[PDB]
Amino acid sequence: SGFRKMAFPSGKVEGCMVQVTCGTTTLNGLWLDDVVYCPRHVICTSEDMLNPNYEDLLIRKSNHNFLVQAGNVQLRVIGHSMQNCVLKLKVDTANPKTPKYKFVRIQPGQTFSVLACYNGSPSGVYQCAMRPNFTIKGSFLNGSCGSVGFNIDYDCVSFCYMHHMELPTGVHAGTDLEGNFYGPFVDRQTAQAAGTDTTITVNVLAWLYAAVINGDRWFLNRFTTTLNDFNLVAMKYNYEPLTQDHVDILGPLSAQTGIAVLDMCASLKELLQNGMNGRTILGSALLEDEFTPFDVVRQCSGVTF
Amino acid sequence: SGFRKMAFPSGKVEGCMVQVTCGTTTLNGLWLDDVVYCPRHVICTSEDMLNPNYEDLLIRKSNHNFLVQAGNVQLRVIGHSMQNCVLKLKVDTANPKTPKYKFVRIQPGQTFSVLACYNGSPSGVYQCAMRPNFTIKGSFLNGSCGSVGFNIDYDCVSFCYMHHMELPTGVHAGTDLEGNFYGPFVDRQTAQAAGTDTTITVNVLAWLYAAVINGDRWFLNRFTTTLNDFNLVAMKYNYEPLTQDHVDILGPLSAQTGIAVLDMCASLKELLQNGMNGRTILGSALLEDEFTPFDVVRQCSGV
Ligand SMILES: *[C@](O)(C(=O)NCc1ccccc1)[C@H](C[C@@H]1CCNC1=O)NC(=O)[C@@H]1[C@H]2CCC[C@H]2CN1C(=O)c1cc2c(OC)cccc2[nH]1
Ligand SMILES: *[C@](O)(C(=O)NCc1ccccc1)[C@H](C[C@@H]1CCNC1=O)NC(=O)[C@@H]1[C@H]2CCC[C@H]2CN1C(=O)c1cc2c(OC)cccc2[nH]1
Repeated sequence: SGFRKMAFPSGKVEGCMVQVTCGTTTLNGLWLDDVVYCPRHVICTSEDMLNPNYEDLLIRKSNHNFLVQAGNVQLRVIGHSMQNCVLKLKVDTANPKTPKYKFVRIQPGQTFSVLACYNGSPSGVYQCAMRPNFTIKGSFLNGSCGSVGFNIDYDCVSFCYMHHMELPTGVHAGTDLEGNFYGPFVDRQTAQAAGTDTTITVNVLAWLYAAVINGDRWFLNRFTTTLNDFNLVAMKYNYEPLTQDHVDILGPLSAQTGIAVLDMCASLKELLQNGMNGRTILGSALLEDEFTPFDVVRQCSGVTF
Repeated sequence: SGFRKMAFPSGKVEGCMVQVTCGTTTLNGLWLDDVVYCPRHVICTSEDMLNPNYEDLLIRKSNHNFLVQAGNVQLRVIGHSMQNCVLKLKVDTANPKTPKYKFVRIQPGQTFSVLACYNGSPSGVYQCAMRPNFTIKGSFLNGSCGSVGFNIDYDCVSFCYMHHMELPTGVHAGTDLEGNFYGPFVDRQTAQAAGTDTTITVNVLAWLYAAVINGDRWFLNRFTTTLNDFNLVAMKYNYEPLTQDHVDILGPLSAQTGIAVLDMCASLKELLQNGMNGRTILGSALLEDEFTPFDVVRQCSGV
């Protein structure tokens, strides 16, 4: 037993990290088969970042302007293209450590592991949730751009995040591996604010199921609710509305405990309306919102990769 | 900026994990060069575990009683020996993925990364502190024994922990890689209590510095304290004593923030005496003690 935020084992991703340099600017890239993926702002000087025209900046670059390195070992660039905010560099060597992989675009509330890297060298791994305002509460210093976020299922690495930016509030923003930002952000040196954040309801419900599984069930009430009435009251407390997909991903936890999803919603509603009244759940006075239903199952059951 | 509990990248350790079976027991082993290290209780029946005379049980085993599997490849055992609570199985194949490594025994309050494994396959990675009472607050299920804890410095893996047991309270206990338990625990099938846990004061102070570096100062005050007066209050709240060595180790964080160590001690004293009053620090409603000064420096230097 025990409940911990847990990262996926990072080895399959470590074997894909490289560095990409254009001029004096070095950041991280992801080497899969014979392509390296990295943030397109590698082509910019610090002064270019104030108001970059990427298309015009990239026309001035050739294959021979890109230095891609696996450690000290140079991989020759043989082609380049831009896809949204990511640069794809074709290299002359297929990565022998390429895992089975997919590129996925995640939803708010989904969690992933971040492999923080500097100069192509992995430094640490931690777990993040995509917030409803499309930021993550990460830990990233100068040099971290191009670090990736991912999930593992069986043998397949699903890459979902590439790091680009730190907002003035100290939270982080980036793209999927097709280079589309999560949220309304742009890769320009401007002050950019995220929307007001909300609490990830589906994950709170997962954590209440985790509590029940562990015999901590004082908060289970005798009511139910409709999904619509729940969503309307939830929004008053700065909680996200539930989607049908949220209801579906809570299905296994509902089956395990015998507590209907909408009955758990009614329990959560009472917690929001009345508070905890000096009580705790899983040892905490705060409702946790960065464990998904999958995070609860996979950690309670011990799935490997 | 930002501050997150962060593990070392686990790839160098993943390449060393194998499965070890003896009789009805399967657990994990650590394959370095031509030796597999695992918990000695792999040899025991359920009946043996009430009072296992390990030397007497092990002399009854042959090399062929140990089945070692690395992925879908069996590794033939060609010798075996026991060092305290660790069994060493010599195999006929060198692990090509053996990293540069050391075996170290960590001190209470220090942190390490755990690669939780089942059936020789990595499941997840997380950070733990060795508690003052020599337990860890892990996440370990049936089959996790033989999972290891480690730190990485440059290219060198320092292994410090091998997993053996879950106490009645839900905390965890294990050994170093020489097979010596951390704490007063024994590898027998009994309910075992730890000593009174205490809070790792130097780590709480480090985490308060992390909070300041990340733009939160609400808990600071205009006061100072002496080291001894701080220690009197710390001990009253079941916190470990702060030594001059701890004060010195906190020097870089003090210099970075301009907050003297004993001024941060006065802030911590006030937090202990008044509580947090419904407020949080770095998203936590409680004072966090599993980040070392090094862990903080690694994420906060240059912010
Ligand atoms: C990322 O570009 C990176 O790591 N680059 C390599 C590097 C190497 C040496 C020195 C600096 C950078 C970087 C990651 C940041 C840095 C600190 N923590 C991080 O997560 N991203 C940026 O610096 C990012 C660039 C890229 C896309 C937009 C551009 C601005 N930017 C910001 O993070 C940024 C700009 C502002 C701002 O502009 C006036 C106001 C407030 C906050 C802010 N953040
Ligand atoms: C570890 O041995 C293990 O994973 N073994 C393989 C395995 C495979 C299938 C099924 C069960 C085990 C195991 C790890 C535990 C299990 C749950 N979480 C963990 O961390 N350790 C033990 O079970 C451990 C063994 C080995 C050393 C001492 C012996 C007892 N023990 C305990 O954890 C233990 C015994 C008791 C107890 O005994 C009467 C009462 C209360 C608590 C307790 N814990």
